[PDB]
Amino acid sequence: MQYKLILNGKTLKGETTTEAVDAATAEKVFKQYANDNGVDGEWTYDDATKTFTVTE
Repeated sequence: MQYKLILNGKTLKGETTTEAVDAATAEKVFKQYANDNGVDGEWTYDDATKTFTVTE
């Protein structure tokens, strides 16, 4: 299944995509990406659009 990440970081902006078994998985994968990329903000998830967002 395909998920998408929306980035609204003060230092990092754009979008990212990853395939996961479910949201439970994609959520941890995107946060890692943001975490490995030093992003710290507010997180939200939409299951109807399969889109995650993070904003610092």
